[PDB]
Amino acid sequence: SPGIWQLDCTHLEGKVILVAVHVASGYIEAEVIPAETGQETAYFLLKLAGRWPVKTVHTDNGSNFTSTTVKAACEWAGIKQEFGSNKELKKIIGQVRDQAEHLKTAVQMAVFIHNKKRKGGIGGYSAGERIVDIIAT
Amino acid sequence: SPGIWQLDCTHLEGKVILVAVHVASGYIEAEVIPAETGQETAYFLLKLAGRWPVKTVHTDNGSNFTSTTVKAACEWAGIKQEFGSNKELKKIIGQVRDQAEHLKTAVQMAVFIHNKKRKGGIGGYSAGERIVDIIAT
Ligand SMILES: Cc1ccc2oc(C#Cc3cccc(C(=O)O)c3)c(CC(=O)O)c2c1
Ligand SMILES: Cc1ccc2oc(C#Cc3cccc(C(=O)O)c3)c(CC(=O)O)c2c1
Repeated sequence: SPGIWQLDCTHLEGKVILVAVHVASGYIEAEVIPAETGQETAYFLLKLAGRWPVKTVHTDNGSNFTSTTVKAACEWAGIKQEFGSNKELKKIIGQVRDQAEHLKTAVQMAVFIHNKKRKGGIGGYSAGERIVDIIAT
Repeated sequence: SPGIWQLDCTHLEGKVILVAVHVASGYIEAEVIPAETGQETAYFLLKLAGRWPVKTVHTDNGSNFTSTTVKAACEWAGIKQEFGSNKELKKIIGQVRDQAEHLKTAVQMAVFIHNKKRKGGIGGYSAGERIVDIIAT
């Protein structure tokens, strides 16, 4: 559906990367949070939903179900939190890592290349075009 | 054009709000930066360009032309920086300000409502639909 996302956390250089995947497009947004805090996750979701239709977020564990601020964010923005690979991100992060002082910069460079690039280098739509194409329809 | 943005800074409770406007849609993204630093502006632009086609950014003063990191961001992402109202944002910020501890949260609530809402309350497209509609074409 046009509003279905997947939310997962990954780890690099002792910091936390929050990753949202639009499941139908493979479009990603990500942020480095100082710790695995609710506030930061609530803030990330509010930003995401102001930008894209975000109707249902799927997570794989209990963490997001125990944050009072994530719950208030879900309600304010009208996001259903439901219970129940894309770390080629980390390969791209290694390719750029030394073009950037900060990890957060290298993550955003990785997200930029993930979203802009064509599948297998050539022809048809990038993840960033697919999400616009899906939402346009 | 589909890739034309406007970048301006505004101020509230002694902090800096970075605002990008997609000129053809009125779609906005914004962030509270600790100070009016280049790094923060470079980071904001890199994030923006990974999400939308960003071809030309117009600013009204010299500040962005004297940051080495904004310059490296422009080059990395392929953004032309060119020299040469939407603070109904601040009215919406006042309406939500007390639904949020942090200013950054109230800004994102304001951006969410700016982008989601219909012009004069009823009918035809929001700023968020317009930018997708323009980029789809
Ligand atoms: C209803 C709703 C929706 C979204 C939200 O995001 C936040 C937050 C946050 C945040 C992010 C990074 C750093 C820090 C810091 O203090 O260092 C805070 C809130 C909490 C509030 O503002 O009431 C919130 C609430
Ligand atoms: C080529 C290019 C493109 C985009 C970029 O963004 C940054 C940055 C930053 C930033 C934001 C918030 C907080 C802080 C902090 O240290 O407290 C830093 C850079 C600098 C680097 O990473 O080399 C950069 C470079």
